[PDB]
Amino acid sequence: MNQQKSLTLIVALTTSYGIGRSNSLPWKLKKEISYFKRVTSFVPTFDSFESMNVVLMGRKTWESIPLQNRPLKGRINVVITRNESLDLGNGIHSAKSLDHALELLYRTYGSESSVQINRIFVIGGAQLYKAAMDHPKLDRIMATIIYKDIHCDVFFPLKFRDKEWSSVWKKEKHSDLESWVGTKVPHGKINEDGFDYEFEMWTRDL
Ligand SMILES: NC(=O)C1=CN([C@@H]2O[C@H](COP(=O)(O)OP(=O)(O)OC[C@H]3O[C@@H](n4cnc5c(N)ncnc54)[C@H](OP(=O)(O)O)[C@@H]3O)[C@@H](O)[C@H]2O)C=CC1
Ligand SMILES: CC(C)c1ccc(N(C)c2cnc3nc(N)nc(N)c3c2)cc1
Repeated sequence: MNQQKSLTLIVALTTSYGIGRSNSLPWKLKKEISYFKRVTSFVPTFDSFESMNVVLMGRKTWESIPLQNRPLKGRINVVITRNESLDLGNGIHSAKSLDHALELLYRTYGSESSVQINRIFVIGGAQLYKAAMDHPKLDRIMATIIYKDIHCDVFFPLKFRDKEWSSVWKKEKHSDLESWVGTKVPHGKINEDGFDYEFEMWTRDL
């Protein structure tokens, strides 16, 4: 009663795998954040009485969220840290690993609990994304590719869009992205702040 859901990773990255700078995001793309919130919050209409998605994030990512914005609303948040702890929040869940977070979640939101888990997302940062990529239950990446080599200081840890990984990681058709996300999703390049980005979905067989 532990390995019955697959994990999905969601990330916005440049073409050089850049994800962050100065402990935040090195762009401010309101439509991209709005895509993030929709994908991570979407629960099919039949289920959205009692079901919620989960966002799993590293301690530095938790600290990068503006104070007045965390925990991230309408999702079950869990912060991963090896220091139990001082953290903070709000009744905020924490765990010392991805698997400890899963155990915590299945124990807390058990078959009887009023709130039920729908999908579980890993939402960053690089260190946690590294652990997610090694996890046997991770099978899907929702990537926003940012077509600009923006200066970054933190990078996505595995070059999953590169030739060396292309027998393992496959890019899905846009209709399949829409069907998974449950809504119409812009197709191809969007321009905001004078650079182009686009939404992709990649999968790995379990
Ligand atoms: N999509 C995007 O573009 C995203 C970008 N970001 C960016 O990423 C940067 C944050 O990345 P990063 O510095 O790698 O930080 P993380 O958010 O991965 O925080 C790392 C910390 O979280 C804990 N942690 C992470 N992985 C594990 C693990 N497997 N087991 C136990 N503890 C773990 C540790 O906490 P402790 O030290 O407490 O033990 C570690 O010090 C920021 O710039 C942020 O803006 C973040 C999310 C999305
Ligand atoms: C605007 C506030 C609520 C906010 C601040 C930071 C973030 N982060 C960490 C963030 C922001 N955008 C993101 N975009 C994608 N595609 N994927 C991610 N994992 C991602 C993560 C999200 C929301």
